[PDB]
Amino acid sequence: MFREESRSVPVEEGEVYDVTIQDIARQGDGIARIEGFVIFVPGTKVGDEVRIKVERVLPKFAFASVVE
Repeated sequence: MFREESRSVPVEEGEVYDVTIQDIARQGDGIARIEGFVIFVPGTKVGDEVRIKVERVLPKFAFASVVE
């Protein structure tokens, strides 16, 4: 981009959100796509509504786990 990225992202490392697993990648990774940003929550189900702890975030995708 010609414009610098402000890095204004939805999620940061160490956060928790009440998300619904809308999609799943073939392996068991729940895809929480917030505005298009793909957060992987391994070990979930389609339609599963859980509090995910976003452990860490990468420039292309985020990792989170279910803390019930």
